[PDB]
Amino acid sequence: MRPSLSDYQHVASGKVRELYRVDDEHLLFVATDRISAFDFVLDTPIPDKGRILTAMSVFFFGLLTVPNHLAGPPDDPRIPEEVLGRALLVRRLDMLPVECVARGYLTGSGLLDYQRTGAVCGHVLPQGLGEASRLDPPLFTPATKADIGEHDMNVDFAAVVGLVGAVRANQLRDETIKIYTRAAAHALHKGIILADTKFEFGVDIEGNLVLADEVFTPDSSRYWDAAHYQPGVVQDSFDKQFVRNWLTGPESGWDRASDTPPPPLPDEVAVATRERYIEAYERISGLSFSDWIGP
Ligand SMILES: CCOC(=O)Cn1cc(-c2ncnc(N)c2C#N)cn1
Repeated sequence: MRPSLSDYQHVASGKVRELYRVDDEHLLFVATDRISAFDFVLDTPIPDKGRILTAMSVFFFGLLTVPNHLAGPPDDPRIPEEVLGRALLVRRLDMLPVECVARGYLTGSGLLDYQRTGAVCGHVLPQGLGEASRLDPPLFTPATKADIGEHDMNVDFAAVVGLVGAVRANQLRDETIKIYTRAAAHALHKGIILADTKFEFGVDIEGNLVLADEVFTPDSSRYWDAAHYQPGVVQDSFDKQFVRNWLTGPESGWDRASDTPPPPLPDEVAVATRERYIEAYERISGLSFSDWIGP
């Protein structure tokens, strides 16, 4: 018999994920079906999104050879029935206060920083780059979390040194770029560009660096369709473009420049979005989502 979620102490909530204490050395890392668009958590959940993203993360943890925080299988008996398939048993780490971002392509705040200054996180880039330009080598573009309201703040390597130590900063940079490169090549071979990605790391009792949080989900990474990659214009979000298009289209009745909370999504947009997540997962993993565990 699996424990109830109510048997565990809630210790943290994010926009779409939750964290629970299991015991002194383990946590329960829970994905919900919530989806964020335009910095709003939307009213409408995407069915099975939590399970699909958990499956994705587990696949990539298995693909990478680096130590990670997984502490049991996806069907570990410590996982409650209610969150089966969308929750992982993980080792408690001392988390390092750095958002470890790799960018293989120039978009979002990386592009904006470049357009304003010619540089991103201390990297002075070639002239003539633009939206969705390929970066080679990939850039380490670290960030720090800001207040409840603001977006993460881009920082340079010196800031990372000041946060975690000189040798540790080098390690974060090198590991971030190495594992991004591996995952990006894998995905591209399957027809998906991972344009960028965000990692969090922690340290275990021995001082070892351990990859944590979630890895290479479409929430932590920009997924693009490689078959439609066209430098110079904004690439469609593989998973979220239907949501984006509807919210900013003629049917929603919502003005994005209002910063008022957006309206609920049509059921068929939510179902279509679920299908995009499943397609991304199956293409990348070579596995069938119908085989992924659930309640
Ligand atoms: C609610 C969603 O936000 C987070 O979970 C971010 N976060 C992660 C930790 C963490 N803390 C100790 N050990 C870990 N293995 C982890 C992980 N993953 C804390 N906040």
